[PDB]
Amino acid sequence: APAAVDWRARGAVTAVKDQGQCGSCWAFSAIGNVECQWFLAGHPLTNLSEQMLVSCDKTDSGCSGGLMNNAFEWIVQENNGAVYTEDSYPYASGEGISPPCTTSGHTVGATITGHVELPQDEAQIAAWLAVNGPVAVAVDASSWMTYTGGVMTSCVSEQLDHGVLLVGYNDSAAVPYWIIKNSWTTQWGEEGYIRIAKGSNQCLVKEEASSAVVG
Ligand SMILES: *[C@H](CC(=O)N1C(=O)C=C(OC)[C@@H]1Cc1ccc(-c2ccccc2)cc1)[C@H](CCc1ccccc1)NC(=O)[C@H](CC(C)C)NC(=O)[C@H](CC(C)C)NC(=O)[C@H](C(C)C)N(C)C
Repeated sequence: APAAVDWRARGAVTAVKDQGQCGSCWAFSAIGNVECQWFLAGHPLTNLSEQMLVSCDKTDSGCSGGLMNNAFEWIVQENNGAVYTEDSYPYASGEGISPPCTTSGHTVGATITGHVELPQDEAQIAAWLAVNGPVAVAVDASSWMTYTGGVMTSCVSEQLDHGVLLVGYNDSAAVPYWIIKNSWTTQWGEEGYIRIAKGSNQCLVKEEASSAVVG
């Protein structure tokens, strides 16, 4: 696989978002993956709805958390493969209450037929992403309140608890790194992003990586 990949540079990544006072990381990770996999299947880049998943997906638990894998399945199985647009189902859980599910008066912005779950291997994950696009991953983020920039290298880690999006990597660098999109606004980290060290399972980045498939 190439030396460096960065799907923002190829127009595949929408702007950084804000989950607010809601534990919906898993929804933003899932959606940001779709947003990008959609685009890379010949469609134009559209902002899609997290609020759809927080409110309507009952396999997960809205602002008290969930996993990306369940979010992909609910889209497919329960919601007929559809993902509404952010515009026709805007995000409304920033104050901390997820308001109730509404099943109509929206607009479908994208569609999926399923998802793959990548093996627990950084290099295979890297290889895949080089070709197929961004990858939703689980990580330990117990200690990211502190993160101001640079390439996180220490990240000792006891469990998975945050969802985010791999959008790239760079193996030339003295410290090789992943490029990860987060949903805590452009204030946090490097304009909303974080680099973590690639090749030592930093923050448990390999452990629960997956992605949607647009048919
Ligand atoms: C999103 C993650 C999140 O937003 N944050 C972090 O993980 C770290 C952050 O800031 C530094 C942000 C905000 C944050 C900060 C601090 C806490 C905290 C602090 C002290 C004690 C408790 C909590 C929480 C969040 C969400 C957060 C879910 C959440 C919301 C409120 C309270 C606790 C947890 N994370 C998830 O949705 C994850 C994402 C997966 C991809 C790993 N999912 C989970 O955490 C599981 C969701 C299930 C399906 C409910 N959790 C579990 O499985 C656990 C384990 C121990 C079995 N269950 C609930 C017991």
